[PDB]
Amino acid sequence: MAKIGFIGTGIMGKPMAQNLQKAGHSLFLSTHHDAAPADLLEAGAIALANPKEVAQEAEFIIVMVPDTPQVEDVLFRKDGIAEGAGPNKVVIDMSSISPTATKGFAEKIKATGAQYLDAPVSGGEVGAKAATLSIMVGGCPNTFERALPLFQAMGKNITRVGGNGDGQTAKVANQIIVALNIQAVAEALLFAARNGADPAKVREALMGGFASSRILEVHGERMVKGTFDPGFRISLHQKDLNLALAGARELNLNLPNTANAQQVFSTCAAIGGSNWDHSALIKGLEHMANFSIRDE
Amino acid sequence: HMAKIGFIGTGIMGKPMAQNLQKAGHSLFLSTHHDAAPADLLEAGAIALANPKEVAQEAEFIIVMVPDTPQVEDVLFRKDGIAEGAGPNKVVIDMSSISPTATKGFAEKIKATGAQYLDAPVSGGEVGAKAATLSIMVGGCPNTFERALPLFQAMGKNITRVGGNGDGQTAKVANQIIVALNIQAVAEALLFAARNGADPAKVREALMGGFASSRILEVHGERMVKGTFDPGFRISLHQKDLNLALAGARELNLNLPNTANAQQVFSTCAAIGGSNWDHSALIKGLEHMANFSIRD
Amino acid sequence: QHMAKIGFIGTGIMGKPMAQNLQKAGHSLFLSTHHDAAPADLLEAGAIALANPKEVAQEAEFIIVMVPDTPQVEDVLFRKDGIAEGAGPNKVVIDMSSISPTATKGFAEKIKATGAQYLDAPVSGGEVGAKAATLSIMVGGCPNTFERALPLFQAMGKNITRVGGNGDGQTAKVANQIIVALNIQAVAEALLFAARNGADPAKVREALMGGFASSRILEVHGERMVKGTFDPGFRISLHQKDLNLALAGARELNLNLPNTANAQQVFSTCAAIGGSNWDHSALIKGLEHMANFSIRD
Amino acid sequence: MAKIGFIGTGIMGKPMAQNLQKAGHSLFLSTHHDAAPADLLEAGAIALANPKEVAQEAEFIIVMVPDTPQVEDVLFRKDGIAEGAGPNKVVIDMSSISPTATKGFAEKIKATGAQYLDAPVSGGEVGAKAATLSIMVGGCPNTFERALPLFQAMGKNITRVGGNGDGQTAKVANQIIVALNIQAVAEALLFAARNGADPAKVREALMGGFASSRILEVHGERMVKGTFDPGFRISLHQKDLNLALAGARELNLNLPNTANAQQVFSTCAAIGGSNWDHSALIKGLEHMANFSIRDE
Repeated sequence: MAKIGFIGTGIMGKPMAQNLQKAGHSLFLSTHHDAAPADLLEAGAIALANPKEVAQEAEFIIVMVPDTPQVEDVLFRKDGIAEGAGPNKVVIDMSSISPTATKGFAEKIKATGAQYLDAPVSGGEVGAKAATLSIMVGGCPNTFERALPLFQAMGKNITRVGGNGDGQTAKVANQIIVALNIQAVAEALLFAARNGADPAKVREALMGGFASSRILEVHGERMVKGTFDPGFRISLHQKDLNLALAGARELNLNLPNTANAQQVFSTCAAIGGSNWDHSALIKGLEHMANFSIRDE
Repeated sequence: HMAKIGFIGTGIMGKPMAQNLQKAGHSLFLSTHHDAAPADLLEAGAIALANPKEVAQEAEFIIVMVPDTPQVEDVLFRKDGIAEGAGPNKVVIDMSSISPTATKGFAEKIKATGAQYLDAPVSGGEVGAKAATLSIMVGGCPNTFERALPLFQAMGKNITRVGGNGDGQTAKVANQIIVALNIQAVAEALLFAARNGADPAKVREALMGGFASSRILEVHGERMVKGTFDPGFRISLHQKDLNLALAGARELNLNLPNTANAQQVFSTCAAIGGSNWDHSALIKGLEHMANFSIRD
Repeated sequence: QHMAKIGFIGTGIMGKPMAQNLQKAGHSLFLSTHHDAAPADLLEAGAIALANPKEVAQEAEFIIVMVPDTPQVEDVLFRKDGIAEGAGPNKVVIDMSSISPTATKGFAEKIKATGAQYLDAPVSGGEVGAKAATLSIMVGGCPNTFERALPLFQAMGKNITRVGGNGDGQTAKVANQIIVALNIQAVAEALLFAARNGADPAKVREALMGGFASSRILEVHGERMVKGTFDPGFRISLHQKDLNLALAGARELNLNLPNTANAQQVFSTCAAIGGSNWDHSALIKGLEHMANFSIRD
Repeated sequence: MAKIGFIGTGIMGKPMAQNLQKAGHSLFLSTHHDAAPADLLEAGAIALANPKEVAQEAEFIIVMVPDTPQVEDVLFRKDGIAEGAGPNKVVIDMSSISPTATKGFAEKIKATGAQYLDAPVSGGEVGAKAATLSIMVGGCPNTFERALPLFQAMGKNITRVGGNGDGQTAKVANQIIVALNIQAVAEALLFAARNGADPAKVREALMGGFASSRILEVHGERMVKGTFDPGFRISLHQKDLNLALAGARELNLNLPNTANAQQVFSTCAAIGGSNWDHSALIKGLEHMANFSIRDE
């Protein structure tokens, strides 16, 4: 049982802190920008002026913020995790940000004597509260062992991908497969329905062969049923595809399907679908075909 | 003497599919109009005739297995073809993977003779045809499907009726859109992972638990990591299958940007000497486009 | 100059004005009545009708074929009593249809076996250019055969160039069509970007015209895109057919042409929203549908 | 005639400032990062410690820096242009940066009482030295007319496209047409060469019709001749194409050819072409086709 700080107690963070206290850890919070939550402060938490103090007191310091700029700010701001990080302390970045930026952040955090782990989460609020998130970690094996039990308190599909920057690279690779697999099922079902066939029967038939995937089971069904209520919003997927495309431009990769998927997501947003589930990519292609795979 | 079945197309898959029907106790009838009857089929009891018509005149079911749309139109409606021998209670089953639109026209001409039609394209190659583990997607009349169901059970495993005539071919094309795009998705993500310094085997291992999980990630992903691209499903074949998809898209006004680009990447693979490579080798096209291999 | 005996197989939308300009220049026309009646105007102006393309070839020094598709070219060339049957030494067979460059090379070899010469002279400019003799003609063939037929090309067009080699005229036509479709798309994506950002597309076009972004497409199609003037000059269906030929060649010859591949998918959007018979400038309408935002009011 | 500050006296800024000095203007420089060029001081330019001081002195302050955050810095940094600017002063951003960032910078500078003009330039070191740059200006018509004699000293094709942000918007739109017209010629000449035609004769034939453009005339000849020495570097077009793609993601635009052009530029950089002239995009397509349009 260790002292744990958590910068970013929001939709996926507050829940994550909860399943950590639950495990028997003392959580420390920061009030430099936002106010300390109710179900955390009461269930055992200590409010602090800045993330530095939080880092100064806690052993493991976890960060969960929206994008790359927010990770850099909470880390190296005056009175930030860095100023309070020192030997035998471990910064765990659980946000999904630039892998290249991550490697530079890990290097600056090590200059204080502290260690760094990039542990982006693949799961969503269905894993955040239910403590069943997927976690991909980048860092040294010694440090990963220390934070290994902490991850178990918030998720189950935990993996060490490699050195610092490899956890963020793994999350981005997953996001490329997820977005492209959604587009693969979307294009195939639009073709099927344009040719007069029933997308649901094609899905059934295809789910038995090499077309089988978790995306065909879950998102394929949603595309046929028209259940596009948000679980993973298009905007969040636009942000993740932008990380992959910035990385590809920085490292000279020609990834044409990832590039196209981003433009299809833009059509979805142009028709009011920024807050639809990523499965709603079909409605962009449908708009692009002036034809729906659904009687609507 | 279970059923009298004819079979025009006894090649790399036709012959094993015909041998498997003979194992099930069926009476085979072959045409010698163009090619000589195989020795293993003749020794096992097949009866050779001159034209597909005599085959259709003798047999209750007539299976066709030829490489593309023009050869299906030929065996059906040439002089002394299947149509000129077809009639009431005879079932013409096209097992070729051809144009779903041309299929609809073929079916109506076969129904005009009093005969029934089933478009039942297969997925599984020579390995699945020999082992009778083929995926059969069927378009046609429900009674006609139930009549032919014990015959499909002797040549395949995952057998499903998708809908009316043409819907079987339509499901086959849709299957090939997903497989190709799923391969490109695994390839693009694994190229991005290796280019960012991560081990592509550990990224694949990590992604296989969550939403990015697929049969393509499991099988074709290993091929991309270990470098085993010896032909199983030639890129040349997938190019033909993707052309069927893109022709249908041009005819029915579909904007399918990822299918369109997959064909281009395949052309890069052929340009570098890979027409006969397994489709998993699509990665090598992207690797050539990035001047970077995820191996060696 | 030399007034030649010229046969013309294909008196349709493009052939008839083309055949009318050859007669204006002083040439003697020979038509075939094997499939169609000889146009009353072509006959009134001095044309002679013969029963089939063989008789036309036997009588004329040059034989032109202006037909829509590749099968029709093959038909009039090698059918019974076709052009090849009437062809021989000192006779020139000129295909001015736009068809496959790979099929063209084959037709020229079978035509030259007779001892006749073959030229592939696909044209660009449409009915109005054929009627105005302003068509651009890209020719593949022997330099001596090209100079022998140059006065005729000059009676039907203006920008006449020998690309050099049978098939190279059709190949140039396809390359011309790749550039026209992609230059339309480039102007369209740029003007959409400009208008979406609040800028006036007309002022952006004006600024861009005096620079490296300058093109005949930015000047003509760019104006159409800003004004909403998309009545067909050149239908999108026609350009889809042309891009299909380029994409067939890319697949056969192992070329990765992503922008040509994409422009065909965007043409499919325009058709899906009822635009098969719009001018190709209306590609912007497809991108506008994709952005759910029009660059016009 | 006027007092002019110039932040950014480099490959293009120095010849631009030299040309303004040539017109009888008083130049003011900043030494806060780099030493004020000797050639400028030797002609009457006054070196000051920071851009705040420069703005206090001059009536016009021109900024010529590489990207958006550099403009952001020289403007709103401590001792930057803003906290030295005020009524009757004109701030002119001659850099090629984000139109979105530009609109936000314009409103902050106008709050100082000063006026703002976004005046991006087209041309290289050659056009900057020869005063033949194309200038696209976004701002108030009076403010534009005031800077107009200054613009005429540095360039030839000057046009006011609209209010603030529109000059940068017109520059980004110009870079979309340039990169896409380069890809149009490269794709067409590759197709022609692969079919056996001489790219040179094709260009000659296409220059008299509707396919004719300044890119076919200049870059077309470079692609045919193999003259790919730096005029405009691909790295720089890559930066400009990213401004278009960021704006498309921000305003929900599906621009598939602009998106693909960036991918082709990354292939060019993977084969060592970041510093080639953007005409060398053909080398990427040639790699992707394993075939050159020139005699190797």
